[PDB]
Amino acid sequence: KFPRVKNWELGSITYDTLCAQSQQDGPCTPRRCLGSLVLPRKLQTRPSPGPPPAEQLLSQARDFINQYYSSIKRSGSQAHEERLQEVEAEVASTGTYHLRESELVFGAKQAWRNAPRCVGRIQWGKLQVFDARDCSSAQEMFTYICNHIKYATNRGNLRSAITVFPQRAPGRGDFRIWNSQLVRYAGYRQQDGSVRGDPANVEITELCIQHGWTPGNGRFDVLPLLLQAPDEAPELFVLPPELVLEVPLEHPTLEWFAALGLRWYALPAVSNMLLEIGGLEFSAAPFSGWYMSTEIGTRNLCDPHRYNILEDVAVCMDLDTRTTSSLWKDKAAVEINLAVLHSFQLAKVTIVDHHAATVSFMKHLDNEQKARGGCPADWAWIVPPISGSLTPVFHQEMVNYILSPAFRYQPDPW
Amino acid sequence: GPKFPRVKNWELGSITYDTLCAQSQQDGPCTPRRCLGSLVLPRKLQTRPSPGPPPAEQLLSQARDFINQYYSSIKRSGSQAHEERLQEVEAEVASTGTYHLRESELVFGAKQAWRNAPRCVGRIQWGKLQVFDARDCSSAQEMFTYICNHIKYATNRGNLRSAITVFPQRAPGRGDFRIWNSQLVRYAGYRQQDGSVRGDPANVEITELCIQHGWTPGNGRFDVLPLLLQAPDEAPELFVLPPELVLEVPLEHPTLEWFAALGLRWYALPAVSNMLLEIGGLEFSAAPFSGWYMSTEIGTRNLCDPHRYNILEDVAVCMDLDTRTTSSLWKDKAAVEINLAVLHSFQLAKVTIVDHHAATVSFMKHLDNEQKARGGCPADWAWIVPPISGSLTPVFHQEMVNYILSPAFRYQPDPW
Ligand code: HEM
Ligand code: HEM
Ligand SMILES: C[C@H](O)[C@H](O)[C@H]1CNc2nc(N)[nH]c(=O)c2N1
Ligand SMILES: C[C@H](O)[C@H](O)[C@H]1CNc2nc(N)[nH]c(=O)c2N1
Ligand SMILES: N=C(NCCC[C@H](N)C(=O)O)N[N+](=O)[O-]
Ligand SMILES: N=C(NCCC[C@H](N)C(=O)O)N[N+](=O)[O-]
Ligand SMILES: [Zn+2]
Repeated sequence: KFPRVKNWELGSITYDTLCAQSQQDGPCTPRRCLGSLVLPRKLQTRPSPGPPPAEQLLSQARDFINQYYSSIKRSGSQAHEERLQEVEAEVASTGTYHLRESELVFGAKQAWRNAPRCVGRIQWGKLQVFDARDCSSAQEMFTYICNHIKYATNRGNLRSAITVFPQRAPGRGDFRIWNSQLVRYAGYRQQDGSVRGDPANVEITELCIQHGWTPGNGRFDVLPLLLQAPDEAPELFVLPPELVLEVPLEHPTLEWFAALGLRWYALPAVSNMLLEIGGLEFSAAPFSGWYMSTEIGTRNLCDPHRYNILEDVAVCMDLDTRTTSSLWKDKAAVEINLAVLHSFQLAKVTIVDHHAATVSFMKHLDNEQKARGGCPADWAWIVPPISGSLTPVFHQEMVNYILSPAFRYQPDPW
Repeated sequence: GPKFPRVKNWELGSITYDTLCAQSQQDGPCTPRRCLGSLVLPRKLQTRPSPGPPPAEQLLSQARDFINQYYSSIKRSGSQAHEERLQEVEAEVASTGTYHLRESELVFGAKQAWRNAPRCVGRIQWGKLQVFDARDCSSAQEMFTYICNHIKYATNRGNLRSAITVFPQRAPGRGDFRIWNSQLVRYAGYRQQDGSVRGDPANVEITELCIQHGWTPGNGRFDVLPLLLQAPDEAPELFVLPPELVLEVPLEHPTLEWFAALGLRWYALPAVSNMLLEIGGLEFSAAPFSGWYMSTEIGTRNLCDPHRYNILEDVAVCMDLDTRTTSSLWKDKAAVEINLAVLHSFQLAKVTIVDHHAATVSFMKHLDNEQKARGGCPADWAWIVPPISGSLTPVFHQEMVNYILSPAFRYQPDPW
């Protein structure tokens, strides 16, 4: 029942008892493991055909509230009971309820803390929670989003933050941010079928053009936002260039790298995920912290289905691109990651390398082992895309399981 | 649509459905509640020493299943021969309590087992395996002769050939044939006074177990351990490998002259010798196998793991890198060069080796082949993706479904 978890570098061992609190099922079954799959369809968050059994929501809600009060140690107090009564009251009459700002702040933090795929969870306690449930239009989301970006960026000294927009309402549309991240480079499919820019953003780039945006023709054209208000066609808003901080990329000892004119934005801000707290679902809650160098240098720039600049660089490095055994890929990958780290540090913008980052995650596991008796972690996502066993987490066994509050994936609006 | 795991490759955007997992008749460690897919040894395949023969009934189902597998592999499923072999196996379990495999059935099962290994990335070669039957073997001395012939044939003076040597299956009331060593060729780990370890820290226990058994220990970092071979109900005996049989490769770098000076070296033949080979229910406690190395096994795990040779620092210093700050990627840089050194050295020494790129590319080919032949392929992602340049290989972008198929290679408790 309670997993025996071992680290193979320190022979240490623990017993994950935190998974007992998991009330949602993953994709694995005793017959076959599907832990390496990216998406579900089973862990997904289907829209609202109607009101969910008052008993269900009520239960998720009762549990969350209990969490919040244990949180502030006032468990069993009067306020705790009066708060439960409240929630049961609202639900019984309207089929739903709402959260107090202090609970939202607690929930958002627990959601990050429970994020099995996040390696930066050691920062979970420090989170700036902008409340935007007081939003009635897309015009407004744009402003809120602009405030978040402005604050989170802080001229390079990045600060973690999340902005929570109106929870989903049964029998009503959903506030939604169509973009996958608040900031992403457009992908233009040029005749040859090939792509100019970011292949990952071909679709969202299309949709934008389809709603009026007049595209550009560059490799790094910052995409406009397509904010959607309940049951209304999305609206298009361009992001103020002064607002979008970017880091030109150059290399420490290789003068030519800069020539490549590669660049990347400073704010990683996933914006299409769903935040679920006490049964409530927040369809639009963008969050941001700061990049870990490999996300840009390894996946974004070297993925074959991304900017795939791996060969262009090896050529310049005068490498033997003829055979695999020359390790021209491994050699060029490390320089590109070095270049990202170097450039961000030079532009005085927050960034964390994969070594330092996984070290902090180890500490986090420790801190969490003591605090809750375990930590849900997705091994395949926690181990960096390069130098895996070269980091401490590669050698750490992990247990994956779903806990709430939680960030979950959700279907595309279109 | 389909009632089977939907699998996607995010690089090419292609989709496949795995129907082969429905053929697994043995649960793993996961549950809808939590996934334990990153655990190295969850108690599942594990075969705690059963006092006697499997439950008369249970052993029948397993056995009847393997036979079905054999006849279908030869396209004679449902034939007179197939049905008779079935009647035969049953009768033998009904009278003796166990049963034996015809030669061709053993070769078949062995290959299946490899073919089914979820953690092996070189399975594209599963059909090409030399199976030395050695079920006649009756002594620890005899065990030593077979093993030597294996290394002789498998090493083949540089041009390695995949092979496996199968010894007598577990018998009721009779001890097992066990090879105490983890691999046929291993370097000694000497426990020091100051607490450290000279050689390979992994092999410390087996090194101390050979000494207890009269081995006269040396004192270098790369000392080839002796073999602790054990026959049924006897205590193990010791045997030393003739240096001429154990091919070894000195490591040097293609452009860094000093690397050669480090005096680093590795043996060419990898041979897991402690795994259990299970076929049709029959358990072969000793059945060493070998193929050939993949660059990263040596250049990343053995040489750079903190709990192994841990040479990352020494090499980084020699390259004049900033080891006092992770953001310099001094670890990534040195690792790349150490791996390039293992590759270079083997090539230079006409010894078979495969790098992680070619290896994983060929595995993708293997997945496509199996998709067509069996409707899928059991794979352990954490083990398939190389320890360096992970997302730079095609396997990183390929989702995988892990499950247990038999024949199989299962981990087993140390004999001691
Ligand atoms: C403090 C800086 C942070 C760092 C360094 C960090 C780093 C990471 C990295 C490396 C990933 C994998 C991303 C990928 O490969 O696509 C990840 C995933 C994730 N992080 Fe964090 N994170 C940070 C802050 C945050 C914050 C502020 C939140 C929310 C409050 C958050 C929520 C998540 C979630 C939900 C995922 C998975 C998203 C997905 O499945 O696409 N992270 N994080
Ligand atoms: C000829 C080329 C071969 C290559 C390049 C190859 C490579 C590999 C690699 C990289 C691993 C993981 C090593 C580790 O992480 O410690 C592995 C594991 C394994 N291979 Fe292969 N393999 C080959 C041949 C064989 C043969 C001939 C057999 C058996 C007949 C086999 C059976 C297995 C099994 C059982 C495992 C898992 C062992 C464990 O759990 O530690 N392999 N192979
Ligand atoms: C197929 C496989 O699950 C997929 O490529 C995963 C692997 N590990 C990952 N790890 C992180 N951090 N991010 C990812 O997107 C992935 N992709
Ligand atoms: C803890 C974790 O499961 C462990 O370090 C695994 C990860 N992937 C691996 N992959 C291979 N090929 N070999 C290994 O020994 C491991 N070790
Ligand atoms: N670091 C974070 N990353 C979110 C995903 C970003 C994506 N890998 C990419 O654009 O490369 N989260 N965060 O810090 O909030
Ligand atoms: N390549 C193989 N490796 C088996 C494990 C070897 C181990 N990692 C090591 O010695 O580094 N098997 N094989 O090819 O038969
Ligand atoms: Zn699993």
